[PDB]
Amino acid sequence: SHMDALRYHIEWNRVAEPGTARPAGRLLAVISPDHAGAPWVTAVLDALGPDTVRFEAKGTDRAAWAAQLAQLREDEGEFHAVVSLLAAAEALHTDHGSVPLGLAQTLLLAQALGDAGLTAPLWCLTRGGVAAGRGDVLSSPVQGALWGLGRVIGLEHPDRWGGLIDLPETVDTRAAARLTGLLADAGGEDQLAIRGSGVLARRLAHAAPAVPGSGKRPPVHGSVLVTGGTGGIGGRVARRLAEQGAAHLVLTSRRGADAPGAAELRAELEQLGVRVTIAACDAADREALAALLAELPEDAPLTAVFHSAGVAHDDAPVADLTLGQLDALMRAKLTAARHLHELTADLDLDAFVLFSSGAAVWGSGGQPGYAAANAYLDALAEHRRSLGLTASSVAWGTWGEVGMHDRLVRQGVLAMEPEHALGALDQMLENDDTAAAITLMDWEMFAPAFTANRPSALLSTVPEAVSALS
Ligand SMILES: NC(=O)C1=CN([C@@H]2O[C@H](COP(=O)(O)OP(=O)(O)OC[C@H]3O[C@@H](n4cnc5c(N)ncnc54)[C@H](OP(=O)(O)O)[C@@H]3O)[C@@H](O)[C@H]2O)C=CC1
Repeated sequence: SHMDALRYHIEWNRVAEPGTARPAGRLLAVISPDHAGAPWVTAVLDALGPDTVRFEAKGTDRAAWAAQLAQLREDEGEFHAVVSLLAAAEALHTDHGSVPLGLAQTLLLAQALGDAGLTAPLWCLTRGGVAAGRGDVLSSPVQGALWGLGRVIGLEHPDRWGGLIDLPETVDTRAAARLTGLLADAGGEDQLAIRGSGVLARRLAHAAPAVPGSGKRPPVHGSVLVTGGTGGIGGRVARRLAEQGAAHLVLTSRRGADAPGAAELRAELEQLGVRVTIAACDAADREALAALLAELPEDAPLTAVFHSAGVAHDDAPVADLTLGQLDALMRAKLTAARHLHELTADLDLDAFVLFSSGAAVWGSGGQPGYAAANAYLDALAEHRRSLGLTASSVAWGTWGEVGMHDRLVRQGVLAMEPEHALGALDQMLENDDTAAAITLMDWEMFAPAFTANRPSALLSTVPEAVSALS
């Protein structure tokens, strides 16, 4: 339908076995020195071999790394590639409590490589940051955030970007040869997962047309929490839920009952019959969330979460983004969603819906922070599935009418009518799909623009993008 035509999903398809020769020139491996002990880090360093130059990226100091890298580059001449193992640093940064250290260090590595004039393509490796292949388990949502950042590095610095590669749990010599072969020549691919069966690469496809009933979505009832529920998209979601008979809607935001439009929204929802609670509740404050959940009465237990809290403002190009700007974009996404997961994992929820963005699914220049933050959401929904919990992630394109533009519409990410976007969301929930993008695209505008500087294997599975590029 029209609503079906907004839904896309990510799939992973088999690509060519790589060649057998390792790279001719010298690799530079980047290690986070406090987080260099995971088995897959050892296995990758052993696969790169002992002639690989090693750089320990200590702390988060862009100017000190630029000077260290410039010396390496002077002494070695041109590297074949830079292979980052920084993703193994999952612990939170000591000064930026919503930023995984390896995410901070990956940003600063991309920055310092540019500053020093190292031009060799940067490859960011992860372990468990994607769910690729039937049955695969996304074990690290934190490393999954890195993929959101990496895709935006590829759009802002295409000439010095290699790609992303997720490693299996056991990096055997077949996996190792796949890795070193890809580093020699990746066949134009740049979003790759090495698995036992072969190498897979990431693809965007139209989602299957809706099948009513197929997901056995239970009737909306009980208490439903909508973070960011006082307005834009969260408010429209709340209205849909009230139309569909919710008993009690708990709407939160930092401003709560003081939010713009909040009183009008409460009155409109109440006219439908729904009990409304509005709370001023920072979604990343764990104690406030717990207090809100403790207030729910016996007769209206929590049945669903819709996580719409978030900001996109105060992002910046990769070359300029600060760790304090990245912490502020992460906080309502990573920190808040981690708390929502931890405090509801035992409640047997009917839905746990995380609102992501096209910035995280395909990438948007100028939005590295927002891409990382929303890629963490997508990765958490797949991780939660592996635990047997419900979860979904919905990556929006551009909304019309309400919510958070001119650049994006000009690049062919067109504004959706709210009712069509909401009806596409309902199709995803009735199917019980784990992940989708819901976006109106003009592919004839989007594909040539998005690929002007480097090809995108991601879009090869969208026939409208192939036709635009013909
Ligand atoms: N509009 C669009 O085209 C798209 C939207 N999205 C995503 O959908 C979600 C909703 O966006 P939209 O409605 O358009 O944006 P709005 O700015 O209209 O709504 C976002 C809301 O989140 C609340 N919020 C922000 N930070 C926090 C926080 N730390 N704790 C609790 N609430 C917070 C805001 O209220 P307060 O400031 O009072 O906290 C507001 O209620 C966002 O997560 C966004 O990333 C994704 C793609 C596209």
